[PDB]
Amino acid sequence: NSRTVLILCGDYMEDYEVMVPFQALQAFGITVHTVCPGKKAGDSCPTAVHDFCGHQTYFESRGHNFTLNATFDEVDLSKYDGLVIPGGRAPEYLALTASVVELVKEFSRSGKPIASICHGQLILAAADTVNGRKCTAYATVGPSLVAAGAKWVEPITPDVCVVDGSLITAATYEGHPEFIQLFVKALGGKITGANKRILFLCGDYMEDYEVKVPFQSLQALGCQVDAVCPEKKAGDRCPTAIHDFEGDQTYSEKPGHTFALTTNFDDLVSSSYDALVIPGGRAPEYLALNEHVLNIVKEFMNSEKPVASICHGQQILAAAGVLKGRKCTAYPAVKLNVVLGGGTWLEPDPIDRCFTDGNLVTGAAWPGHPEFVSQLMALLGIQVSF
Amino acid sequence: GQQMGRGSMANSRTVLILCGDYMEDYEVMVPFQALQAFGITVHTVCPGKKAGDSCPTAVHDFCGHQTYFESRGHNFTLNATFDEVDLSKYDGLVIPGGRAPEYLALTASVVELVKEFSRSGKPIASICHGQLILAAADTVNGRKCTAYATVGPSLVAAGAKWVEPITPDVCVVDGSLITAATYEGHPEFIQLFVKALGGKITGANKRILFLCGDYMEDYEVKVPFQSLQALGCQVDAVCPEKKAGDRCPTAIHDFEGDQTYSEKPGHTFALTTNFDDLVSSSYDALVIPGGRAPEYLALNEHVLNIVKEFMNSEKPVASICHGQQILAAAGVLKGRKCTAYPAVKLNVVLGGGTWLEPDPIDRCFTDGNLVTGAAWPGHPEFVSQLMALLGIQVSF
Amino acid sequence: NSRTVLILCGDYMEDYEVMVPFQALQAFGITVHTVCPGKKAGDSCPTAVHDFCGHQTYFESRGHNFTLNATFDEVDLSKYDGLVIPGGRAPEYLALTASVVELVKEFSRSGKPIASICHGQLILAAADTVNGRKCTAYATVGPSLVAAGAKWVEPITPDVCVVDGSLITAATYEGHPEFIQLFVKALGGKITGANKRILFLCGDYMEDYEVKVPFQSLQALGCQVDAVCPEKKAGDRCPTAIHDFEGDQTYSEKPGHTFALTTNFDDLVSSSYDALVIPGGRAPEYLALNEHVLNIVKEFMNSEKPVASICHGQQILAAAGVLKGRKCTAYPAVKLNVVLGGGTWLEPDPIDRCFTDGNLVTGAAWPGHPEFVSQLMALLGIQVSF
Repeated sequence: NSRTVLILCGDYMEDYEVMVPFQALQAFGITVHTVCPGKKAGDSCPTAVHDFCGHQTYFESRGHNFTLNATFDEVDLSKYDGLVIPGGRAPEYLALTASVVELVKEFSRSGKPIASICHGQLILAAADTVNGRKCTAYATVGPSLVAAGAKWVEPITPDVCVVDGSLITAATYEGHPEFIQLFVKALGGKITGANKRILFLCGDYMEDYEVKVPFQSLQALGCQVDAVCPEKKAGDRCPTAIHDFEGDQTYSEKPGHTFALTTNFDDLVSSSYDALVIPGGRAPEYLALNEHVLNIVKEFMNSEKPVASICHGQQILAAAGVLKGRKCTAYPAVKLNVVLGGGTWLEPDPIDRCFTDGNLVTGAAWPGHPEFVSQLMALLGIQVSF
Repeated sequence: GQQMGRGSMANSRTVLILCGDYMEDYEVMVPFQALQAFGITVHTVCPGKKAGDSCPTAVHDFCGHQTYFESRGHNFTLNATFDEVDLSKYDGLVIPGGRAPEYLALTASVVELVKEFSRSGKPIASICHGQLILAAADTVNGRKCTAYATVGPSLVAAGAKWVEPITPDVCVVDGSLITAATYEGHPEFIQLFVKALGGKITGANKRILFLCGDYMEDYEVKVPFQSLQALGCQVDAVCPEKKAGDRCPTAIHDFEGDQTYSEKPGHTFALTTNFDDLVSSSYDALVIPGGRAPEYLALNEHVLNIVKEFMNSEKPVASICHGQQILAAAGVLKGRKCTAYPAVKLNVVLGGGTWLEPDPIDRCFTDGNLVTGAAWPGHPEFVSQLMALLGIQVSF
Repeated sequence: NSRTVLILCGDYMEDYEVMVPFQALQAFGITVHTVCPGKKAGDSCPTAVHDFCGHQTYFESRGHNFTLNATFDEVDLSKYDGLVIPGGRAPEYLALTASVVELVKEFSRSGKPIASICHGQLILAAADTVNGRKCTAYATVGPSLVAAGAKWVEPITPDVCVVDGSLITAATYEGHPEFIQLFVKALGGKITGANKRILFLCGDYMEDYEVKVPFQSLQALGCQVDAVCPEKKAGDRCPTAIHDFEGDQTYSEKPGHTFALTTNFDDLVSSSYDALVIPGGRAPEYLALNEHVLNIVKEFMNSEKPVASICHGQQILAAAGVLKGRKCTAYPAVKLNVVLGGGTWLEPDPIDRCFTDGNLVTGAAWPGHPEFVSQLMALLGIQVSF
């Protein structure tokens, strides 16, 4: 009934490509270990934000530091049911690290599932494990996979995934939902109950992980997931903020990935949605002022549909007056808004704790994604069974 | 550093600023330096930190999006230690905004401090997000107050008579409680606090012009400009080829361990009058911020002409840091005495001037009509010496 | 017959204005030493990237850290034939360091050549060594030079250079080609065979040094050098990336100087050039997918004309199929591409070593520009003789 999965990490792997699988898979009940050659449990890796700005290739800036939870030197490969390889700029050097090539060789000859995304596939080409195997990758990776005897599948769109028995591949983090889903299925997983429409209340400078990880995690299960922002329409984008904890008395801020909205705020019917999700960051403080944002929250809470809100997301719940006589957590500073909103505080120590009060699920910040999503799934009647 | 018990004199005051990591860089530095220029001793504390430690600050600006964006501002060095504060010694409390208030508001020792200060009745001036701490200290029930618009629901839930800020410069006073929405309200915010402190301003019916440019230093424009507006001066800012409501990007210059200063983007700065409509003889004084604008401004003939016009008629001219490149190039420093950013001693000496060593770095000097400072730490003496030339006084 | 040259460095000196002469002059056979007061050999200076973006003056971001190879305190000036002084924001504080003014004064009295660029000339004003001498500089440096008695030449375009006897000046890094050439001449050097046409295959996020250093070194020799990028015209620009080694397991990335293309990609005829150069960075991975790019590379390789590729540029050669049975080095990660493209790997140890195999020169990364450009010159019949 359970699984354990290894993620092969390195310096400047793409932030989304490690974090989404890492937390979506934990949310689904699987144990996940992260390793990097040369590093031990509790070391960190810098990450890359790869995005487009209309140049002929992607731009890069720094993402959240990513703290490993395991020690590469001590990994016993027989304890793992599958392997995940994030993209970004880590694979190109990990592909030349003898200890990584050996690990990947060994894991591939066991026949266990390997899910590899974007530049990840370079490590597979170096390990010579793709001969006669069908696979996609970031388009610039295709020549090397071709030269390694792969059956290359040109990614006609950025969300393309390929499955070839135990080999799962994707081109970019845009393919995360099908990529993760195909990997869960490869592990023997069966997903039930995912026929749900979910709405995300987004805004500018919401937190980069706190929108993308729950959004993709729920898509991977099979949910129809929509993202709205007042005054914007489908295909408009929201800048995002990366909040990290770099030793000051509060978090740091830098730009994250831009995030594509999918539907029109004015067009929305709340009745057609099964649940609401509220990312944190700096959008909730201003969304908390929009009446139509408050009306939507009031409708869900009234009708006892699941509402999941994380971190600063609870500022909109408090301002809507829907926290009265309710129990919830939030970012520690947002305890002010919870208590002032008539709510009872649940203490987020450690900061990845999440809580359920009837139809309301709350978390405190991005480390809490596994619990946040898991507890949302329980309210939605979604199960992953092995 | 300041003489730390000076505000105890009868004609003076001591004010405490409640600081924290990622407080808004203007909302700490402008009252920190304006209040000193007005003859007030100011202490700065952060919970869990001591005198001499420093706090990161946030630069909060708008850029076309639905809420502000942020980058790092100047590091701010504390001059007092939080857990040795004797509250009974302070006549006033200032609370900056930015990202510090939300966590300070959940710090028990900070809430204890604002409660205790609140029941004393002495003036509290809180700006932008600072007001979150007041909500948490429960000190606003039935009191009139404004704040950044997003601090609204909290103030209301704490029983405030909330005043939605219609424009970003809105300020509210309810007895000794003074509140502003954003730094755009600094001039009135600071004026109202000075007044609540018993301060009386005389002589401030003056017109003052700032010679601005791209990548001028962020504090060296903002601080003198808003300090002078807080006195009730009409202050205008011009840049060649730009007009009213155009903006200049600014540079944050700080010292971070290398043999010279580092540079990062600062806040954008709005010019107030057209470069070409301006009538320079209608101004009482000239101010020249530093940074990297002066080196290119020093090549503009209209800029040099305005400089010669003021020095000619012996009107007050205040220049700081690199500003003195413009003066040197204008030929107007010949036989004159001044300081500058240390590097700019080259320009001063080459311009026939006599060098006044900026030691310590916050020292400013006056030679007749000419006030000069070396860098942004010198703003208290810099605005003080310009006030004394203009006949402006703040009296307690 | 050789020459030893000193470069007077400081913190926040302009990245191009130290690196370009540092590496061109070594390529030309000259020994170059780099010093900064208060620092010893093996210490580093931060650098500034000064670029234009439509504001009324330049903007600044951080460039590559620069490692000094000599110790200021230990300089014996009678052993240097020439002196170079980079611009940026270092000269303004350098000009008030008494040991720096003394050094320049002593050097100037000897009548030996001094090349000073941009803001560099502030130190000359401070040293009072410009009275009656014809010089240019960055426009904002004019009044100081005039006040020091200079015969000022207002730079009308950013590439203006002036030579007055042993004094060579330039206004900006746009003037590097003539600036460097004039300095080589002042040292008694004679350049022969540089009447060649060279084509740089450029792209977005190519590496900042890897385009600029080889490009401007080739121009300083007298070569006509064109730069092209798919879908772009003469006058278009590419953003560049700065890759530096800052203690992580792979390089960091930050924006570099934007680079102007000189000629239209679509009109281009490959046969009208004598040689090809390919910079590294992140452009090669995407350029390797462009058919016309690969056609240009096959034409040069087939006709056996000199081809010089550095770092990641070899991704393009490899995809072109032209590394089959060839010998070459590349950025270490790029070995995957070399081997999979049928090449024989040459270990770039030390990292600044370059290799020639017939018409093909390869280097591993920017530290290798001295040998990269030296070996290209050898194939083109270009020489610098003293």
